[PDB]
Amino acid sequence: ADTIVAVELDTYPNTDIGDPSYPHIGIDIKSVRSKKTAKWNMQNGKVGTAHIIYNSVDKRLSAVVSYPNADSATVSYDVDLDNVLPEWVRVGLSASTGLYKETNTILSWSFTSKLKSNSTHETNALHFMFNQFSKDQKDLILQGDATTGTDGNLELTRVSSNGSPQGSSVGRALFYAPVHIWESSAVVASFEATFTFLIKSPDSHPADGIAFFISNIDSSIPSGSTGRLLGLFPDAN
Amino acid sequence: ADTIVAVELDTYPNTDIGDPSYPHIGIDIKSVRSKKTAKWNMQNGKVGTAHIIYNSVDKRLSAVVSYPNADSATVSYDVDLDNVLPEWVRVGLSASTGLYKETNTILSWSFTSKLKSNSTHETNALHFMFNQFSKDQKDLILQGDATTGTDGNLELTRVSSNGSPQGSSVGRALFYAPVHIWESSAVVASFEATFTFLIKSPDSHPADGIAFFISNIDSSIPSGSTGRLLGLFPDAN
Amino acid sequence: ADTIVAVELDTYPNTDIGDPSYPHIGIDIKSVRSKKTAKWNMQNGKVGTAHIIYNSVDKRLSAVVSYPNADSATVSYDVDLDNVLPEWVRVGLSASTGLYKETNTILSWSFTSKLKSNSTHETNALHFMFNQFSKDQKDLILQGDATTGTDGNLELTRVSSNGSPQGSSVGRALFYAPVHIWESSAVVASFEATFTFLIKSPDSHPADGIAFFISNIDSSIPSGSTGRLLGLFPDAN
Amino acid sequence: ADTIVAVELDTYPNTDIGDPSYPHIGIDIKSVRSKKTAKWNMQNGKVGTAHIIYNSVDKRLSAVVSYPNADSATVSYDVDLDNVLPEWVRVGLSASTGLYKETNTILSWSFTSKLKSNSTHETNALHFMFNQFSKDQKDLILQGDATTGTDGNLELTRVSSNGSPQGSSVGRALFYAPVHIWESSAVVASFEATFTFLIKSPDSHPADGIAFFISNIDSSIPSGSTGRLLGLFPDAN
Ligand SMILES: CCN(CC)c1ccc2c(c1)Oc1cc(N(CC)CC)ccc1C2c1ccccc1C(=O)OCCOCCOCCOCCn1cc(CO[C@H]2O[C@H](CO)[C@@H](O)[C@H](O)[C@@H]2O)nn1
Ligand SMILES: CCN(CC)c1ccc2c(c1)Oc1cc(N(CC)CC)ccc1C2c1ccccc1C(=O)OCCOCCOCCOCCn1cc(CO[C@H]2O[C@H](CO)[C@@H](O)[C@H](O)[C@@H]2O)nn1
Ligand SMILES: CCN(CC)c1ccc2c(c1)Oc1cc(N(CC)CC)ccc1C2c1ccccc1C(=O)OCCOCCOCCOCCn1cc(CO[C@H]2O[C@H](CO)[C@@H](O)[C@H](O)[C@@H]2O)nn1
Ligand SMILES: CCN(CC)c1ccc2c(c1)Oc1cc(N(CC)CC)ccc1C2c1ccccc1C(=O)OCCOCCOCCOCCn1cc(CO[C@H]2O[C@H](CO)[C@@H](O)[C@H](O)[C@@H]2O)nn1
Ligand SMILES: [Ca+2]
Ligand SMILES: [Ca+2]
Ligand SMILES: [Ca+2]
Ligand SMILES: [Ca+2]
Ligand SMILES: [Mn+2]
Ligand SMILES: [Mn+2]
Ligand SMILES: [Mn+2]
Ligand SMILES: [Mn+2]
Repeated sequence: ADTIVAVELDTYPNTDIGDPSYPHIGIDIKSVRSKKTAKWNMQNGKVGTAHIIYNSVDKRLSAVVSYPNADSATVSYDVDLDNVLPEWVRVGLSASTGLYKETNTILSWSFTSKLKSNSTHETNALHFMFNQFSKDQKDLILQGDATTGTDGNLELTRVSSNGSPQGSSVGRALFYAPVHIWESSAVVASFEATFTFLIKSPDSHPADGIAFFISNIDSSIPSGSTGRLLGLFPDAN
Repeated sequence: ADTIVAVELDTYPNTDIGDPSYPHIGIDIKSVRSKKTAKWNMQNGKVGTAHIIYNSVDKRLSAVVSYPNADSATVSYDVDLDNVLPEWVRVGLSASTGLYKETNTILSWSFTSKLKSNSTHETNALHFMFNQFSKDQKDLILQGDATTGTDGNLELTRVSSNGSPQGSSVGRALFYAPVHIWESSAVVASFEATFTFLIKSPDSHPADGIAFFISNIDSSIPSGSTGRLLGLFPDAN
Repeated sequence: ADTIVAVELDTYPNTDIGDPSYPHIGIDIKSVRSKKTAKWNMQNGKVGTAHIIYNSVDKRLSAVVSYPNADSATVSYDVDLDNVLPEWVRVGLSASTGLYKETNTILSWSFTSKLKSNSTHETNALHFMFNQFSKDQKDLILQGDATTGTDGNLELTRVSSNGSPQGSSVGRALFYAPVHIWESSAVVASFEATFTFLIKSPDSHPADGIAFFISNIDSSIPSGSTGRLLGLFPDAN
Repeated sequence: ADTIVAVELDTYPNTDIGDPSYPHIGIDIKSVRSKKTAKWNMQNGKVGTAHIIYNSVDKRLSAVVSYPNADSATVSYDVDLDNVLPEWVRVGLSASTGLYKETNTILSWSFTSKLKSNSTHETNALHFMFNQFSKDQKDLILQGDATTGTDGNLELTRVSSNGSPQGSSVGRALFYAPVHIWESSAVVASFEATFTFLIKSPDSHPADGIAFFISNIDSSIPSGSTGRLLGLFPDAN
């Protein structure tokens, strides 16, 4: 099974797996049961932004979700990445729907990672930025239902021709190249990621959420990981 | 008087102002008496690197100092920059010597700052990088004894023609343009800074240290701020 | 006198001083009389983009101006910068109106310069990016009529309360820090600039245009440079 | 067959297939027979730098190779990339030896590509930077003899235990992710690459050279491309 570190934008409260009773942002380290969460005032059908930061100086993973002219939602947690992830990973975005549903559209996505070795400026870096997705996006690995459309967006879960979202859907997009996220001779290892997202639901109740995740390089969608498992976890433990 | 947030590389223990009894790295918020410190195994005449990071998600200022093939020194502290600094600042490097002395040579210096407003990618950024300093470095404001040499380095305190450092010296270099470090409509405000430094002492005992600081835009060297005040503070309170 | 290198987006044909008979983009080297122009299909009231690039490998200054879903306008010219400019300069945007008028609204401005010396990676760099402008934009030097308004835009030339543009106006905006654009010991020197702009006019003929420029650091608006001289030049020579 | 665009650092004169009579740098478009060359004063056993740049504004591919404190070698050529390459490519470095030999050691490699679509800032980008290479460099595709060693370097061609270079060797290294180098809807498409290199030879005549190249994504070393074909081309046409 895979090793997952994720930040979750969770739109549907599953309280029997420890979700608080409201939509929330959370930090997940090898379990869907978040290590920390914060209340998130999710807004149905408005474009929002998420920003995930990590530095190995403070060993703290932090995230903010906001919408224009709204208060932000923020969460942070101690994370020693050398203790949780292999040296090489892939990075991605995942989303699901279950019995309830929502569009999980990504409008842009950026990532940067930097690894300063032993030496005085001996830095390796990777940066990518998608402000538009093409129909053939060859630097994305799409898993499950995820697709990139002729409209320039990344739809992580299934949406019908009339634009309405489907239940029981799960899909992911991982940057194509593996990422060196830590190295034992690194003075500073750190990364950041941002994406813009549009979650819309005809339901009164949207489900299930979108997550930015970092995984083993060979990570695939766990069987039956629709609904509350967000495409990331094989079970609710 | 000025408002100062600094990270100090303190080579000389002044225990009557709360220095621990060894060279140390520290975080200074409006006082020379560090809010936090860590033991620093300073190495006389070897090139070292310092890395300072801040993000407004976790509101944590962190720093690492290291030398190649040595263990690092690290410190972190809660810092709400909107509560400590004006919206606009200058950024700089400062150093001093007192009754004891040392070269305070800077071999390179980089900074980046980013301010994401209200909106989805509404980001302002500034980046500079000096990997060599010229004799006329017009984007640096030099204060006190600091100079840039024909050898490509920034000498913050006074060094004689034979290369030996002088006592009772204080000098600073601030990037020329003011920096927008926070804004009340910012989702994410953050910055990073790195410099490489060479501190050499013929003494058995080096003094006094080098600091990366952020100040009010009109900051100048406080009178008599040689020795333990590191060019940053008008008194020891 | 000032020393000016500039890319002009010239909306008004001044045929008596060398302008082709149509709106055009031009590369201007120490004279309002463009070294090279291309036909520019300027679009009243639509946001356009301009992109200016230079590298010392080819020593070719090029520019492209475009609108979504229209054909681009492009111009290129030999220029040895060590030949025309001082080593240190400022960069800026300029605009004017005269008898005829237009808004000269700047919605974003990015610039990046790099200067690689003698050595194998010994590169200095400056980058700044404005995706919104505040009311007190301290890292800009505003000259003449230029203001940064409540809407988050930079208005280079005077705009009335009702957003309508005014005649005989001239304004510039310069980045605060000087920029090191060449050095005799650089293996590669190079820069790019980008800005988005909104030129709108109640008139039949808009005037007079917008330019990105590079100048001696102490450059000011020459006297009598409203209208056809675009805030850049003292006369039409 | 592969489709190759490449800048060659050609240390060995193969005059019977079009080489000038001296070591040279060259711009190669779908043939080992360079479209444009310049005289290259290659220096045995000294670290050099190469810098390759392209922009779709001028559609000029240029390159400069230099050593500290020597004159630079420079070459430039018209190239419409939508004309020669597929929309998606890989990038890489290639090198070979034949009867004559040299180390083809890479100490650092940086690359940045940007593709600005239709819209006012709708830019996709990729950047990667290697200032050291590890033993398992997972984001490189190594082909032929190429290895990443214990010294932190990439050895493109076979080097013995005692650091001495071997004959009839060929190796390449490609960045793992495909790169989107052009798109019919881009206002500006552009890239730069830089690498530092150490070519050393016990021989009187070093051979055969190093190249930075761009290829179809499924490019492999053509058969029989050791020596004068630089690991890039199946024949000398
Ligand atoms: C298709 C028509 N729809 C859509 C209109 C449908 C059908 C059935 C239910 C529905 C909706 O909603 C609820 C809601 C609750 N709540 C609590 C009072 C409110 C938060 C409780 C039960 C249901 C049922 C239901 C009733 C009776 C028997 C079984 C189920 C059932 O959901 O079994 C389905 C899965 O079971 C495995 C999890 O086991 C522990 C869950 O603890 C139970 C609490 N619960 C279930 C759910 C909904 O879960 C599904 O939908 C979620 C939203 O997409 C996913 O997160 C989740 O993985 C699953 O797909 N939420 N809380
Ligand atoms: C020029 C020849 N030199 C260099 C060889 C010289 C001359 C005098 C001293 C010297 C050195 O060293 C010490 C060391 C100590 N230590 C503790 C047992 C060891 C850590 C105590 C006294 C001295 C004196 C000294 C003895 C008698 C009377 C006065 C002073 C005196 O330093 O007055 C000078 C300043 O006073 C104001 C601060 O007031 C509270 C300090 O608490 C006292 C503890 N102290 C002083 C010092 C040194 O401070 C100077 O040098 C530092 C290093 O550059 C600076 O950080 C500092 O601001 C000051 O310039 N370090 N700890
Ligand atoms: C396009 C319609 N035309 C052509 C029929 C036009 C428009 C205005 C005047 C014109 C002609 O003629 C004169 C002549 C005089 N004379 C003296 C008694 C006799 C020489 C005085 C004023 C005008 C105006 C005018 C009146 C009121 C207020 C201001 C202006 C004005 O600024 O004129 C321009 C400057 O004059 C000096 C020489 O005069 C002819 C120059 O070139 C002749 C053609 N011309 C003038 C203009 C507008 O130029 C202004 O606005 C341009 C667009 O904003 C700017 O590029 C330019 O720098 C200037 O601000 N454009 N083409
Ligand atoms: C520079 C001193 N010269 C000129 C006096 C030289 C050097 C070697 C041979 C030469 C001549 O001639 C022959 C001739 C034959 N023939 C068949 C019985 C008769 C045609 C066989 C082998 C050689 C070698 C040689 C012997 C042992 C092992 C390998 C080689 C070798 O690879 O030759 C090269 C390929 O042959 C095919 C045609 O033959 C002449 C081609 O062009 C003639 C001039 N030439 C050859 C070479 C070295 O070329 C190799 O090394 C270069 C540098 O590494 C590579 O660029 C090239 O791809 C090849 O790997 N350079 N110029
Ligand atoms: Ca949930
Ligand atoms: Ca001290
Ligand atoms: Ca004109
Ligand atoms: Ca050759
Ligand atoms: Mn949750
Ligand atoms: Mn201290
Ligand atoms: Mn003109
Ligand atoms: Mn050749």
